[PDB]
Amino acid sequence: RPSLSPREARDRYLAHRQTDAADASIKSFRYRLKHFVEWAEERDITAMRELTGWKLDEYETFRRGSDVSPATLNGEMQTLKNWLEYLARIDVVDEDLPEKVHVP
Repeated sequence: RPSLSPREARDRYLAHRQTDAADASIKSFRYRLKHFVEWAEERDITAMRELTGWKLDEYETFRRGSDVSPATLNGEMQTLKNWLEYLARIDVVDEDLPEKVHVP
């Protein structure tokens, strides 16, 4: 039923974690997800529920094509994974989506 755009979902998640995470962790989450929000918006993804295993794989490959180190990429995908778990809990995305996130 509920629907959130990438930006809305990103802001919601950061506020949600703004209770059990240090300021630096929130910033890290913000920096990591910033790449996803811009990518999703440019790819015309207007609602997080629109995400699929294919789109997630496209994103992973896109990031793998950047100048980021494997260690940095892993932490980025892990945050992406935790983000989707949160959204799945609040009915914003399909319950079987977070599992489709590949964390190298």
